[PDB]
Amino acid sequence: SGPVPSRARVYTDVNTHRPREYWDYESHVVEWGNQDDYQLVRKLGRGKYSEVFEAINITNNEKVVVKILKPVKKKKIKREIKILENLRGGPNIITLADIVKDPVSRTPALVFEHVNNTDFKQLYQTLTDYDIRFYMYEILKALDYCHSMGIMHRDVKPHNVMIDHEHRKLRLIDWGLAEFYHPGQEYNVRVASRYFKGPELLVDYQMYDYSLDMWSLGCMLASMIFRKEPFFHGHDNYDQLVRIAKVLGTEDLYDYIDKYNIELDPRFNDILGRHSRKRWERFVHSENQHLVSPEALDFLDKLLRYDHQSRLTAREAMEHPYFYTVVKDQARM
Ligand SMILES: [Cl-]
Ligand SMILES: [Cl-]
Ligand SMILES: [Cl-]
Ligand SMILES: [Cl-]
Ligand SMILES: [Cl-]
Repeated sequence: SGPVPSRARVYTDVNTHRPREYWDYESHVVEWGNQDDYQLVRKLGRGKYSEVFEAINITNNEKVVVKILKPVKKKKIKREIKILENLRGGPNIITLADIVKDPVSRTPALVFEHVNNTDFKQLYQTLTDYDIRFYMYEILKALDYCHSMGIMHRDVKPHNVMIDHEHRKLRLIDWGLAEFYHPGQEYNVRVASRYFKGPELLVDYQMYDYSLDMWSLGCMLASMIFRKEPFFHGHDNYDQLVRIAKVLGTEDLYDYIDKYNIELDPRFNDILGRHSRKRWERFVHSENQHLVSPEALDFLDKLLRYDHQSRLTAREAMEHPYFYTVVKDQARM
């Protein structure tokens, strides 16, 4: 009668097999450190979500990064912390060193191990075809890892990918939107940035999973190899789905909607209208074609699917021909 249930193709029961305290962050008691152990050196970033600083740990004289958290509910604080601690040590994941509160203002702050202040977006139009493939693979390492640990990032975008290009290190950051995947659980669709929102969020389908991150990844890849940021440039929530439909076509969208018995606002159907699927070659021009290959296009085609269950898992993506030489070359890192 209502929306048909969905389940993740992989890593479905990971949290179920874990002990309760692994995923139950509300019951987790946060062990706070001392803010006095850290002194701020200089400001790095600034937004609606955080204030980021270069800082020093006076106890061992180590360079660290401090993120002053904007006042969100304690539940969101505990969730990010618990997730970061569970993922700590994982490949290409940011490393939470400590957690502190201001002695006076009580404002929480996250302390990470040092990374260089250069994200993917400032760089992902400057490097070669092999570098795109290389870093895309590094992102997949992180995505496959956190997914295998039962965690959805839900905010994949080049701004949340720090790259130390000098040492070819990559870190997936900003786990403030991340959440644990539990079979049958309905999640908030107000996650991720508009340009990177998957079709599931735009049609208000709540029983999504890890595959949400894969769509976001597809959008990132599309923008790079086509030199178009963002690739899907919706001016509002409705328009975002329109921009996607103008590329993937309306046929697969309506099939997807019917498949899960999704109910759209009646006016949304007329807005979407009818559009034919566009071939990926149509976005290729002489100023980006050096980043384009048949492997790339097929890989992208296998990420950007309306049906979240049809999208490649992180692991399947990692062994796609697109990364063939990268994998071979990495085998002698
Ligand atoms: Cl929970
Ligand atoms: Cl971004
Ligand atoms: Cl949620
Ligand atoms: Cl567009
Ligand atoms: Cl996955």
